[PDB]
Amino acid sequence: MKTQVAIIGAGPSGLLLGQLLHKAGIDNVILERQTPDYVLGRIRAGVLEQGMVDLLREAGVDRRMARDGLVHEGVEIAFAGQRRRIDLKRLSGGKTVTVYGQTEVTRDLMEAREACGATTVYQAAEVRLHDLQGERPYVTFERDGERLRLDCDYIAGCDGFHGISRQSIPAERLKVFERVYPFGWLGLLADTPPVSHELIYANHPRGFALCSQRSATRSQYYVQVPLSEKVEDWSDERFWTELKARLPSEVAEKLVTGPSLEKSIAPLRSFVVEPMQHGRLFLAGDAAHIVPPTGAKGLNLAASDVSTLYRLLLKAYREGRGELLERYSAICLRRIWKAERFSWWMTSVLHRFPDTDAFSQRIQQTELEYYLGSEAGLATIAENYVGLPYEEIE
Amino acid sequence: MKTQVAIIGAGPSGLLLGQLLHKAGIDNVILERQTPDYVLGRIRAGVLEQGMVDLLREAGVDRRMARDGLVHEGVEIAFAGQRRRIDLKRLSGGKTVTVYGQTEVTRDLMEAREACGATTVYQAAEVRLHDLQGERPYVTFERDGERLRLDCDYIAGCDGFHGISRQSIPAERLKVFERVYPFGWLGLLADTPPVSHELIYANHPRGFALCSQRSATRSQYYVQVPLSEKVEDWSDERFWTELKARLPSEVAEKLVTGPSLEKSIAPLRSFVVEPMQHGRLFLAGDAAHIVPPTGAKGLNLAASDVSTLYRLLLKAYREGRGELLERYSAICLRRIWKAERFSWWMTSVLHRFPDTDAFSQRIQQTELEYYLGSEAGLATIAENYVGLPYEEIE
Ligand SMILES: Cc1cc2nc3c(=O)[nH]c(=O)nc-3n(C[C@H](O)[C@H](O)[C@H](O)COP(=O)(O)OP(=O)(O)OC[C@H]3O[C@@H](n4cnc5c(N)ncnc54)[C@H](O)[C@@H]3O)c2cc1C
Ligand SMILES: Cc1cc2nc3c(=O)[nH]c(=O)nc-3n(C[C@H](O)[C@H](O)[C@H](O)COP(=O)(O)OP(=O)(O)OC[C@H]3O[C@@H](n4cnc5c(N)ncnc54)[C@H](O)[C@@H]3O)c2cc1C
Ligand SMILES: NC(=O)C1=CN([C@@H]2O[C@H](COP(=O)(O)OP(=O)(O)OC[C@H]3O[C@@H](n4cnc5c(N)ncnc54)[C@H](OP(=O)(O)O)[C@@H]3O)[C@@H](O)[C@H]2O)C=CC1
Ligand SMILES: NC(=O)C1=CN([C@@H]2O[C@H](COP(=O)(O)OP(=O)(O)OC[C@H]3O[C@@H](n4cnc5c(N)ncnc54)[C@H](OP(=O)(O)O)[C@@H]3O)[C@@H](O)[C@H]2O)C=CC1
Repeated sequence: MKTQVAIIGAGPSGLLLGQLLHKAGIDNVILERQTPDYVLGRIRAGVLEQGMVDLLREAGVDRRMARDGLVHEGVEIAFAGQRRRIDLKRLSGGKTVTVYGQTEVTRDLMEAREACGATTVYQAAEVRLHDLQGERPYVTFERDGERLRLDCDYIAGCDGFHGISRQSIPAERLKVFERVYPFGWLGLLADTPPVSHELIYANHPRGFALCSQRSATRSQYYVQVPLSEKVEDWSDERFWTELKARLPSEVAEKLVTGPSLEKSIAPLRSFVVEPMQHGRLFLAGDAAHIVPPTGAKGLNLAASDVSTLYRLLLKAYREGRGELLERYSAICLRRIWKAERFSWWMTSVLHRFPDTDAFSQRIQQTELEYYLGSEAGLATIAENYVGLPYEEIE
Repeated sequence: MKTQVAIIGAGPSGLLLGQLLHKAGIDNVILERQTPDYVLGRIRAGVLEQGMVDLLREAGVDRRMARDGLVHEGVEIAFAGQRRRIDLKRLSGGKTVTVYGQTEVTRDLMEAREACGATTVYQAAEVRLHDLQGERPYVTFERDGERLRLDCDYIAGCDGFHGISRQSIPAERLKVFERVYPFGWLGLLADTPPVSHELIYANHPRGFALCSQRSATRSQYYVQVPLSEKVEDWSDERFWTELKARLPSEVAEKLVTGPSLEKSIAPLRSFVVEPMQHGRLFLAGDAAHIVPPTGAKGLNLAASDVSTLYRLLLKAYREGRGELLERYSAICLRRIWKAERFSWWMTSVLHRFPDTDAFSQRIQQTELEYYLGSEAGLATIAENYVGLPYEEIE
């Protein structure tokens, strides 16, 4: 097989890059290890930044999101029994966030690709990358029982945190930055209506809790739990009971509990690799970084990497400016680190850390008190929650 | 589940460590991602060092190897039309090498374990490691559809180069050393008798070639090829024809060619991570290092790591000397680097490298000429080929 851009990964990153490239006229092939059903079988809500939403429009895959998505003009933080609203819309000009699951976004993208006939190979096992230093890079993989090879100009590794593209760059050439938090997020999806029309992040002595929603018809809730907790020791009622205890009574009082459609425990962590490229290979999304969910930034960073990479790819092909791709890492990395910072900040002011002393407890309470009570402070959060502006290339 | 030593990997490393531990009386559990058939389905010959052979005896799994293995007292190197024999037996005291496939060794080990009833979980998917810093480490994995947890004292990562145990140590705490050679080994297994009763390593202007044997009834041959070569462009006769061209006519003349039972291209590479442990996790075999096959050292290093780790584990449990495990890495690493050196040396004097000048060509020819023509020289190779002695712990 021969193509211009090889794309490892049919997740939101791969699909989005692939579609954008498709419409620009740049030939591309996506290699996915799993099956269409498997990929689409992973459930996950999503809070999308305006940038992410604009990028999907441009990709021509915004039809359904426009009909089913929920545009939130604000977000809430609760602590010390009170609820404080951060007017995202006003405090940032007019940017907003749109609630539309990742599963749905992925689904929407697979339909757009399946339709236009762009190339996608599923069940592409044992993917391996070659000649990243030369100018004739290629990929090998086994499908339906035979050995295949795919030649290209550049490979975009969008295979996520456990992918192989990052694992294909000489370790020495990369610097890894990471933090593993001492807790995870126990989540419960339900078809019960949301306790609020905007998300609610709650700080509480017993621990962090989150009131969100995957769609208009399903609620998404989270409570922080030690890393050694087993999801099977958390029956629905035990969850619902802990959730209420971490919320202001006014909220826990009007909350509609129900049987959990899905439950699980997701560990929190920060991960950043520098640089995010090697020769003809460029990393995007989870393949290059991980951010704790507290900032609602995983899918969104993935989108900005894609945007930057797409846009630089145009320049390169559509203008023979193949050098501008050297600036890929430095550009994304600047937005990635700012995203890591805001998510690290959100995590620190919202969660209960172990062995924390009286002073730390007071500083945390004061962080929330000052930021939520100041216009400058409320603005730092707003502009970050909606997502910082994408940096122009040239 | 609860056990003393958790073992990730049911390959030669895992199985060997597991059996040895079993006989010592230390409780152990092996978690394997694949199925028994799959593991056993990977075919691979093997040249075992005396140390490896002694370790299998001690493990009580030497019955079949003793009946089917071939003990070679010497090995040959060909170059410039001549054949030079390195009397391994004499030049090293009495140590020898035994030819018995890895597949067979693995098979022999699975039967010994299956029989004694020791614990082994196959199809243990999504393995993940936890609490490596504390003293109550544990492992999580999904089987038959449910989520399981395994507690232990120490985890031994024997999951190979693509395993997850190495990928579970904070990247920053590890230093990686590696070299990727500009060529691979195209191999052809046949049921035709071997052209020689001892292996034949051949240096030749056209490139390296190897005459070996998996068993008494099957031949194993290899020719070096550029990394971009596709196995499908190498029909049996094209292989046989190239093989003969790299051998002294006296050998190629009495060679019995036949249809290839198995063919493939294996890339060569050197890989070493320092240290080879993190808290309660210890790496063994391919999970910590890779050596080019030219030295016949992959399986053998794996065995010496296992020996060292087993022996230190005894001390720890059987004597409360749990500190001696801190010396695991430094001990193995000293033998690993010497093995990397000998394999790197063998590779350099036997293969054709690209863009090599007249001087390099002459030095290589002279390396072979001097070492094979000197008793001191023949000894450096002999003592290394059979395998250097295992370093005592205390
Ligand atoms: C509780 C929680 C909530 C989250 N909520 C949000 C949210 O509200 N908003 C937000 O912005 N982010 C959110 N995220 C993050 C988001 O889920 C990820 O950042 C996103 O999935 C990354 O997409 P990706 O395409 O980069 O990788 P993935 O979605 O992981 O996709 C990678 C794809 O490539 C495949 N692949 C892997 N290995 C290979 C291989 N060897 N060969 C070929 N293909 C391979 C994979 O199987 C997969 O299909 C959340 C995370 C958590 C833990
Ligand atoms: C051409 C060639 C010839 C060779 N010939 C020889 C020779 O003659 N002599 C010699 O000494 N060496 C030889 N070797 C090397 C030898 O094959 C390896 O070094 C050996 O297989 C390593 O064994 P291991 O148990 O460490 O790993 P492996 O055999 O790779 O086993 C690891 C096991 O763990 C499993 N695992 C992986 N991931 C997970 C996970 N996530 N969870 C659970 N389990 C997991 C794997 O599926 C596998 O079963 C050769 C190599 C090459 C390329
Ligand atoms: N995902 C991850 O965690 C990591 C990915 N990588 C990257 O992946 C590649 C790893 O290199 P590598 O695994 O060697 O390449 P491959 O995975 O492609 O090698 C597989 C080929 O090696 C053969 N082989 C391996 N062992 C033996 C043996 N004992 N006897 C005979 N044949 C054997 C295979 O046989 P068969 O098919 O029979 O098994 C097969 O022909 C590199 O690209 C590296 O940069 C590196 C580290 C980690
Ligand atoms: N092999 C390798 O290459 C590597 C291994 N590692 C190591 O592996 C672990 C990696 O950490 P991590 O992957 O997070 O742990 P896990 O692989 O165990 O995390 C899986 C859990 O995270 C959930 N999850 C992930 N994304 C989402 C999402 N968007 N929405 C809802 N739930 C989600 C999973 O859901 P579901 O089941 O639905 O997917 C599931 O509950 C660490 O031990 C690390 O040190 C690190 C790097 C590489």
